[PDB]
Amino acid sequence: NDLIYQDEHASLQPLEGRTVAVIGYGIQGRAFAANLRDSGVAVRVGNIDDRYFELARAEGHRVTNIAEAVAHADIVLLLIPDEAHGAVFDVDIAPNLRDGALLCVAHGHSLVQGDVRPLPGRDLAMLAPRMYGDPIRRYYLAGQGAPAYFDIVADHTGRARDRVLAIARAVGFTRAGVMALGYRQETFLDLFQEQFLAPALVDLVETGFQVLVERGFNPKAALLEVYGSGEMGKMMLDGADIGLDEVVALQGSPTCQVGYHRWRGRTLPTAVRELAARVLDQIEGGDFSAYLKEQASNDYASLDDARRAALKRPLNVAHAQVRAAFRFPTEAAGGLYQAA
Amino acid sequence: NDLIYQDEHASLQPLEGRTVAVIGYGIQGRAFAANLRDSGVAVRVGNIDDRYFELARAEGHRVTNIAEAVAHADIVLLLIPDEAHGAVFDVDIAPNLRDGALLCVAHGHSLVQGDVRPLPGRDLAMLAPRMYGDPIRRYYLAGQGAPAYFDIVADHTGRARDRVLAIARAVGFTRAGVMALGYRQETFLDLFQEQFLAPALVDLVETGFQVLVERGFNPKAALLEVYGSGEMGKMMLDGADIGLDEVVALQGSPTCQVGYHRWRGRTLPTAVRELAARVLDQIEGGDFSAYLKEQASNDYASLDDARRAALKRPLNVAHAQVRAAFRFPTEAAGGLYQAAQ
Ligand SMILES: NC(=O)c1ccc[n+]([C@@H]2O[C@H](COP(=O)([O-])OP(=O)(O)OC[C@H]3O[C@@H](n4cnc5c(N)ncnc54)[C@H](O)[C@@H]3O)[C@@H](O)[C@H]2O)c1
Ligand SMILES: NC(=O)c1ccc[n+]([C@@H]2O[C@H](COP(=O)([O-])OP(=O)(O)OC[C@H]3O[C@@H](n4cnc5c(N)ncnc54)[C@H](O)[C@@H]3O)[C@@H](O)[C@H]2O)c1
Ligand SMILES: CC(C)N(O)[C@@H](O)C(=O)O
Ligand SMILES: CC(C)N(O)[C@@H](O)C(=O)O
Ligand SMILES: [Mg+2]
Ligand SMILES: [Mg+2]
Ligand SMILES: [Mg+2]
Ligand SMILES: [Mg+2]
Repeated sequence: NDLIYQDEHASLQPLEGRTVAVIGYGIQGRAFAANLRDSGVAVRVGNIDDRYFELARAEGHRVTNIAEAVAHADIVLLLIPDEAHGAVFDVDIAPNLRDGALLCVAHGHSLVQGDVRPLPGRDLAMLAPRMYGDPIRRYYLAGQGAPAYFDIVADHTGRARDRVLAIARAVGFTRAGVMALGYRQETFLDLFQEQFLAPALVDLVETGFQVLVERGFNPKAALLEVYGSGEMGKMMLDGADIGLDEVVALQGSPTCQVGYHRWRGRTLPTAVRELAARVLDQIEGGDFSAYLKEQASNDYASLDDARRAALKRPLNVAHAQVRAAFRFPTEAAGGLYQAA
Repeated sequence: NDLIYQDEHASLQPLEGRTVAVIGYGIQGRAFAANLRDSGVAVRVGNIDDRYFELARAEGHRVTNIAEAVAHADIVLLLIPDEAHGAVFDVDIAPNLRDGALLCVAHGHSLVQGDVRPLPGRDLAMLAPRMYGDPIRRYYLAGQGAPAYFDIVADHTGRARDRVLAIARAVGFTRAGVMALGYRQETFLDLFQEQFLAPALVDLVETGFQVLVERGFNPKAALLEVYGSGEMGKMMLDGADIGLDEVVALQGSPTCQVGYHRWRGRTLPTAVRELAARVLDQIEGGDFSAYLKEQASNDYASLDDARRAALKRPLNVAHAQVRAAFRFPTEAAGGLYQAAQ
């Protein structure tokens, strides 16, 4: 039966007179640092010599190299890409982590691969948010939060749990709920969402677009209906709240509801369910782990090629034309990560 | 080449001294009425004797039966279920529509089936929002809007276009963009989104859940990842702005981006593409229209059974357990349709 912490199950008392080193200032790193600072937690950023170092400085943080940040920290949050954990842990973190210090990862992958390991007299934990940085930041400023999974991997102090949930409360995850889940299960779940579900959702959107265009439909209109209007995104996000079938029952015309229920449960052949199983096998069996280590060569050169190639896919060409001709409701993001 | 109207291409001048009758006060009707009123447009609500009649009165509208609303209107917006258009048009609208008055539908279906037809001396148009009511209302209050398609079917007055785009501006669609598209194409596009894409997206999420749970994954965790956390919804909504592949390039860890690009373009067998074509054939060929007419029997008895059955699917059982255990960042939808500006 599930262990789920909300605000009444956590306090910031464990962070009194303690310094948190946020290692990295990327998607997660920047949100953690901003939210920790605004919660009145003593925070510093450890970063290599790149644009993220300069960004952290521009946003008013105390920024040093990783080793110096760790040496002056009671809690260390390793929020850099997972493939870089091994080298940074061995060289920068392990030699500099004080007696009784807590190390946290936001993904179980480095723990699964043994790249991050328990150290004598130190604590090791996972606090893995179920959301990217901008929403974590916007939710936090609105007195809300995103969910997270946590796992106490090594508790040598006997205070690891209090300190992890104090970080979770400070960054706002306990406003949603922080559930106990093994780092191994989090890794496979998380990679499954990225490798099966996200690609398949976009593949299906893209399939809808290309079929409509092949059948002589206005390409701007095709793009808007399949996602460009924000309607399908809105359905899915409202669905997260009240249920996906429920959203259609609440917000769909009777015409829409009859159409939806005609094909609901009938659209996908068994081959999709089998592909999902295949993706899980690759994740659980080390095939993906090997693939990711290869792809991280030449600083993710192959990924840079894939990102640039995707921009010329018909869906993405059609998107650029639609977004040039239709204004989308956005929010000003200027100074979003500056002190509140 | 596409004809797209934004604020600078429309004005409220055509609505000066004119009354709009909003027929229905449902998902679309309530948002149209709220936004029109807030934009300074004289609005009447026409409705049968049901809860929507009472809600419209409670929210401070002038509410009568449909015939009386039409009789006292310059512009009539028929915002009731599409299968009800034919009878309401024949009995309530056609006999009571003033000379030079405009009738608007928000879906091309009744126009395709011949249930709504041009009337001598009157205008007929489609203004079809690409969004449901609550977002249309929320966007409006933020100085934003949702896109729409429009079509001028009949233009006796020679001012049908001016008046339709005036409505579109008052309800906020011109803040996004209002594109010219034929009612027939709008019908087929709209039904395709509802019958292929929406079912397929939820089937995909449900398959994700089923496979994780069947292999011993925590059901709450499985539910949260496939949509319950709001992450996939946020990805698709941010994707609407900057692009779906671009959201991953911007917001995904390198671990995430390498995983995504490994299977992107490779997840679906050819059978999914073929089913999309089949759904489009059923829509274009009259089969769905016949199915919808049959389904609208006993006031949508089958739909009521399907809605209640869907509550008992494992995904929806898991959803209720997750939502009791995790607090979701919602917006107080209470007060949404209260008078503004
Ligand atoms: N729901 C959407 O988001 C959406 C999107 C764009 C287009 N549309 C179109 O807008 C129109 C209205 O759809 P909706 O989703 O708002 O519907 P809805 O189910 O919310 O409509 C309910 C309203 O219709 C009235 N009504 C129901 N049956 C009636 C009957 N037999 N006679 C008279 N009035 C009756 C009710 O009294 C109530 O006012 C349709 O043409 C639909 O295709 C809907
Ligand atoms: N991105 C998300 O939304 C998300 C969600 C939950 C969990 N996570 C986890 O959070 C962690 C950070 O992911 P992210 O998406 O924020 O990453 P990111 O790509 O945004 O990380 C960029 C940051 O990492 C640093 N960095 C990059 N390569 C480095 C190297 N070789 N050595 C040292 N520092 C290096 C950069 O200087 C910068 O500060 C990962 O473990 C990831 O799995 C990410
Ligand atoms: C909410 C749906 C998907 N709308 O786009 C309308 O077309 C409808 O028929 O309900
Ligand atoms: C944004 C994604 C989908 N996150 O959920 C993270 O797990 C990641 O690895 O990026
Ligand atoms: Mg991840
Ligand atoms: Mg994730
Ligand atoms: Mg529709
Ligand atoms: Mg629609």
